[PDB]
Amino acid sequence: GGDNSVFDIFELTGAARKGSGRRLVKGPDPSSPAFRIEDANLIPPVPDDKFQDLVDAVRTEKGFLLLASLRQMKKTRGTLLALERKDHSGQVFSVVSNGKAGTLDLSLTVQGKQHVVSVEEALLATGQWKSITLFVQEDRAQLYIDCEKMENAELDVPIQSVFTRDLASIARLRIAKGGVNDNFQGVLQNVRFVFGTTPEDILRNKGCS
Repeated sequence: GGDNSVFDIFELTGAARKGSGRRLVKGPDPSSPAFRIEDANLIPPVPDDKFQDLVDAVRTEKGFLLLASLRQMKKTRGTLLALERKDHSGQVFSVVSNGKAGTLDLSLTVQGKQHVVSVEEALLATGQWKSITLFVQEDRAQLYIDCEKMENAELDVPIQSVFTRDLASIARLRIAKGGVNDNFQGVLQNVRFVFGTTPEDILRNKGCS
């Protein structure tokens, strides 16, 4: 894309610098840190200014590409990221690797109503490294798992419905944290939003990292 088109969430949080809530370990990418989650509550939020730039990119594109590498404990339901209200009253968006259901769940809360959909046949919690590419556009979600599998789902509302002009003033982006007892268990690496590019381009670059 153009200006501010790649957002690496762990870099933005400063998690690599701050010794709290994780252990730095190896991952598929030999050139970047990987994060074994210990206490997700202690991993800093994305700063407000950075988050508002992300929000504006999503609202502009009417969607996003989200890349992540994960090594998740079997049969666990683990939040990849969530947008949490600063008043502690709940989340407005999350992406959960649901190892209890074998799905990737996408939740949006708009106008007081929670809407959740499962991308089915997306068993990501295997105790082994997996790479995903999630492409959300309008009310459509398409998930590519490693370089072998595509699974799709339809959202009840367009993705941009949640991503408002002043969202950063009322909510924060948290990594690996969400729900009740749904913090991520395992390791994450290279959790990145990418704009102005297609899954086709990512997968040929072998973003099946």
